[PDB]
Amino acid sequence: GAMNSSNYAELFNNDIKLFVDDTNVYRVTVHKTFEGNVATKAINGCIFTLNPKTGHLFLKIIHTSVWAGQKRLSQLAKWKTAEEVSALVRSLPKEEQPKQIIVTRKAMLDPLEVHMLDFPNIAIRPTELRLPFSAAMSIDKLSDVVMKATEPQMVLFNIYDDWLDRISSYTAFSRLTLLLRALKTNEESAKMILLSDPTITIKSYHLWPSFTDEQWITIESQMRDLILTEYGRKYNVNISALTQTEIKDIILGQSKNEWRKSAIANTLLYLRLKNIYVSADDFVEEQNVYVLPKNLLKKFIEISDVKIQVAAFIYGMSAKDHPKVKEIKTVVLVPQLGHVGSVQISNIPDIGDLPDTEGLELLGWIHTQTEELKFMAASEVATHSKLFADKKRDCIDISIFSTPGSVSLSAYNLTDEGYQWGEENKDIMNVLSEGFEPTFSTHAQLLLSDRITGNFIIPSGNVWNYTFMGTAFNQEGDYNFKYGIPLEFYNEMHRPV
Repeated sequence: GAMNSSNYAELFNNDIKLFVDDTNVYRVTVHKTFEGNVATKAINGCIFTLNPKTGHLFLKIIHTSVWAGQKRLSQLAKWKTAEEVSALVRSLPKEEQPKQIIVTRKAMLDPLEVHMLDFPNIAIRPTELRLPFSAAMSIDKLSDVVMKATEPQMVLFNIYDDWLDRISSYTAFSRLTLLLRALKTNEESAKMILLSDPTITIKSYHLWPSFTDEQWITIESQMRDLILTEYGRKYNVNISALTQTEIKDIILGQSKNEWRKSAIANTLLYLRLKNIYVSADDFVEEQNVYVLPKNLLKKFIEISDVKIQVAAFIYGMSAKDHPKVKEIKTVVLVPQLGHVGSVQISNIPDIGDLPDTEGLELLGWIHTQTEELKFMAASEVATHSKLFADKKRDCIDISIFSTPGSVSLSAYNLTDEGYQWGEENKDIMNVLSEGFEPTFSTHAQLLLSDRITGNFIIPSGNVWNYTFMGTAFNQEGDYNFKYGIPLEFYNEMHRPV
């Protein structure tokens, strides 16, 4: 079973996998020796070994000393790669050793297999993707250490920089392959994109410029721009006639202790409440005004996670002479399978059987996130459309962004463009947002208030976080509910036995 954009999803599950690229192993330069005579001398190379989940790059620098008088070097390069890749795997603890080792080029299959025979439960996979890992030398920081290299040496790198603090692995790898593919297409223009307004620089310990979550999107857009542009020259067919999958395919080449650590991290989320910022755009008196109880914010934060998104539904009502003042009365925590940058949410809850629900109107949904945007993220838009396209479109999106020291609330409505675009993308996941617009959503007037106080509705089963219980999570489920205090993200009732 080869790998293509079909099983592209599996790359990021909890099974260690390594990519191997050997395009950059055997390299030479047309260099003039003393006399002035021209001839190709061999220069340092490297093995592009990449764990796509954690972003760990095991770049093995291949010094030119190894090509010492060897015959037929290009043939040997494939066996010296297999040798070193094998050597690597064997040095990792049995827990860190991968399930699959995906090679970028067919010619690298056999050599690796031969050296990995005593490792049968470690598969050696080919790829029907012609990934842009060949352009790993574009990265000056890498290209440098390889040339700088004076002797054979194993150099470690993180290729996602610090992205994984904000976005998922899935989305991280996307951004990566997009960058590398751009460089592979037109290196100068690709770099020009990354290296304009020098106000945004690249840190020492980083390979990439320090863009904001908002800046990153424009960058990626400019990358797709640059890539599709020059695919509409090699085949010069009209680019604006591609279906999403085609665009996606063009870019690809078609410890119980770890648990208790992030749990502790969440016990500190409540501290971020001592500095609260509420997104204030310009508002018209024709707009509704949503007042959010501060206790409902305080608690929602406390039960949320530092990375993984936590979402819930919001209910409320109005008062005499002003239906435009929407009071949030209840937050409904529902069975959900959260991720990083997205959240799988179950259907709108059946709270009719509960008391005091009489008269409550569904205001929309509230959720947390790791990114920092002035607009609904592609994921949000997608989730919002699946939720309220048919039901109730005047629903709002209360987006909570949290970071050490402060929280940041924002309310959004979704234009008919957004709802419509959210349908034709039931589930896309990021860095391929061809059709996405920041103006898909507009600001909704939100106010926090310790002048009113709301309550919670929880699943009658008490559990709501199925992130670690994915198998026992029915999204179409017909769940029953009840009032009660919601539990923490890493509550011992949320962990797999």
